[PDB]
Formats: sequence, C-alpha cells, structure tokens
Amino acid sequence: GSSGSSGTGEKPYECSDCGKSFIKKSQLHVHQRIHTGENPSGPSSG
Ligand SMILES: [Zn+2]
Repeated sequence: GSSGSSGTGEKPYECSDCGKSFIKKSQLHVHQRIHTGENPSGPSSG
C-alpha cells in the first residue's frame, strides 16, 4: 500500500532529463539515448 523506492544517498550520473540516476557512466549513456532524437519534451530542455 504505502511503499516505494527505498535507497539512501542518491546515486551519481543523475539523468538531467527525467531524474534516473546511475553509478556507471555507461549505464547513463545507454539511458540518455531515449532522451535524444525527438523534440525535447518539457520546458526543462535547452
Ligand atoms: Zn532519463
């Protein structure tokens, strides 16, 4: 019912597109991908 992500000390490589963070660069690189190609959704994009 009342529960969710339970992790202390957020992880590095924090995605500057949605929020998803990662420990290794590669992990983020593979992700950021989805955040590239189409129009920049949300005003939080330059
Ligand atoms: Zn992301």
